[PDB]
Amino acid sequence: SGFRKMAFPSGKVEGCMVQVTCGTTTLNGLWLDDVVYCPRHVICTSEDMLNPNYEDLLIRKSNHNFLVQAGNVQLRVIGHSMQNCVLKLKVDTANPKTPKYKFVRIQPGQTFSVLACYNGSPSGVYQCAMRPNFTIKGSFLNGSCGSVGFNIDYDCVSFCYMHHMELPTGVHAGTDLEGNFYGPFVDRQTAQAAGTDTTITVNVLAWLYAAVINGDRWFLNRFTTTLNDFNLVAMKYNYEPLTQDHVDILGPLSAQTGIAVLDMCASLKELLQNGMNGRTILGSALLEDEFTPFDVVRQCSGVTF
Amino acid sequence: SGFRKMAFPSGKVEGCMVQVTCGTTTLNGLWLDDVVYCPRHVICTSEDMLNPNYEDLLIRKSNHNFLVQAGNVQLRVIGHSMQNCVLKLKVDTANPKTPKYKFVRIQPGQTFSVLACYNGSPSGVYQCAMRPNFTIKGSFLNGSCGSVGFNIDYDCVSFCYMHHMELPTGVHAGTDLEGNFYGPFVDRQTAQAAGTDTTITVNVLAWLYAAVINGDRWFLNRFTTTLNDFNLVAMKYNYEPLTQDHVDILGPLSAQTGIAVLDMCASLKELLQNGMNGRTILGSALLEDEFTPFDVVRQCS
Ligand SMILES: *[C@@]1(O)C(=O)Nc2c(Cl)ccc(Cl)c21
Ligand SMILES: *[C@@]1(O)C(=O)Nc2c(Cl)ccc(Cl)c21
Ligand SMILES: *[C@@]1(O)C(=O)Nc2c(Cl)ccc(Cl)c21
Ligand SMILES: [Mg+2]
Repeated sequence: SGFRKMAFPSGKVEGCMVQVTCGTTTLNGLWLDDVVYCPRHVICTSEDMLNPNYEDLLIRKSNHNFLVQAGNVQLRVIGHSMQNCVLKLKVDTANPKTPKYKFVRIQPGQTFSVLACYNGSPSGVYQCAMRPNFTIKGSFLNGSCGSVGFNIDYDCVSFCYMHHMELPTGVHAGTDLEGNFYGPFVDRQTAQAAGTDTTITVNVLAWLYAAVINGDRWFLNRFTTTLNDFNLVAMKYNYEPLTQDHVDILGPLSAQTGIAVLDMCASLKELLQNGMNGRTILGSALLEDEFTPFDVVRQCSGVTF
Repeated sequence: SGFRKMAFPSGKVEGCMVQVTCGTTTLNGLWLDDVVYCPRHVICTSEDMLNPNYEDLLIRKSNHNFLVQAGNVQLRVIGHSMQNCVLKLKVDTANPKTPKYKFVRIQPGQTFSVLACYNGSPSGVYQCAMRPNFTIKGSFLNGSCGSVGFNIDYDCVSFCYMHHMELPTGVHAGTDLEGNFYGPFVDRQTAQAAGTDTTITVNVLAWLYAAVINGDRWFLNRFTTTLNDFNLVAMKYNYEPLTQDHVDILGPLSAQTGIAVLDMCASLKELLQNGMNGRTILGSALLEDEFTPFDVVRQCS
């Protein structure tokens, strides 16, 4: 037993990380097949914030202006093209370590692992959730631009995130691997801010089920509630609405523990109203919302990659 | 910025994980060069859980009684030996993915990453710490024995933990990679209880220094303390004694922030007295004790 914030094994992604340099800007790239993906802002300069058209700035770069290093090996760039906010650098060598992979886009509340890198070199791996305000709570590290987020299915890596920028509140923002931003952000050199965030209710419920599976039962009570009654509580406490689909997804955990979801909602209601009264849940004095229902099941049932 | 416990990238260890079977027992092994390391209790039967005589069990075994599977490849076992509580199986192939590595025995308060594995296949990676009572608070299901803990400072993997068992309180016990248990535990299923656990004081202080570097000062106060008065108070909250070694180790973070180590001790004393009153430090409502002074510089706080 035990319950830890757990990332996917990062090996398959480590073999894909490269260093990309343009001028004085070095950041990370993702090498898959014969293409290196990185934030398109790698080419951006003080001088050219005065341009509405990235494609104008990019077409003036030569292939040789991009220095791409894969460990000790220089990778020769043979083409460059923009894909929304991601730059695609065609190179002359396919990555022999390319895993089975797909590009997927995730929803707020879903979780993934980030392999934090610095100048092409993997540094750390951590698990996180896409916040309702579409930011990621990331590391002390800087220089992590171009690091990616992913899930692993079987042997297939689903890449869902690339880190583009840090926001002044200490959270980060980025895109899917097709260059579409998560959230109301741009990658231009302008000051931006995270919107007010909310708590991921269905994930808190999942984690309360995890606690119960691990023997932490003190917060359970005899009562149940309604979706409507509870959602009035959620709104008061800056929690996301709970939907019927959330209820359905928690089905397996309700069946395994004998605690129906609206029974657990009554527990959560009382925790929000009355606090934890100096107690902890799975060693935390805060209600944890970065474990999905799927995460809890996977960790309490032993799935491997 | 934000604060996250990060684990080390696990790929270098993934390439070493194999499956070891003896009889009807399957657990994980670590394949380095031409040796596979695993817990010696893989040779135990249902009758050997309380008073196993490992030497007697092992003398009755042949190389071919150990099935070692690396991915879909069966490895050929060509010898075996026991070193303390680890079995070492010599195989006919050096692991081509062997990283640069060493075996290190760690002390309480040290952190490391764990690569949880089942049937030789890695499942997940997380960060943890050797508690003062020589247990670790991991996440381990049946079949995770032989999973390892490690650090990777500078390209070299330092293996520091191999998982052997779960104690009745839901915490975990294991050995170094020379097969010596951390703490007083033995690989027997007789009653053994973990010492009462305590908070790792030097790590809490390191994390309070990180909070300051990250911009948060709300918990500082105007006081200082002697080292002995600090320890007299903090023992009352089941905090580990703070030593002069710990004070010396906090020297760099002290110099960086301009907050003297014993001044930060005074601030911790008041936090234990007051609680947090609805406030968080680096996102937590409890004082974090699994981030070492060294961990703050590996993130370059
Ligand atoms: C980048 O900031 C820059 O210097 N110019 C530019 C344009 Cl034209 C479009 C997008 C971006 Cl991120 C940049
Ligand atoms: C990121 O490494 C990058 O390419 N640029 C940048 C800036 Cl300007 C600030 C912070 C980070 Cl993490 C990055
Ligand atoms: C460990 O994998 C092992 O060899 N046996 C065992 C049992 Cl019986 C319970 C839990 C674990 Cl992690 C293990
Ligand atoms: Mg109830």
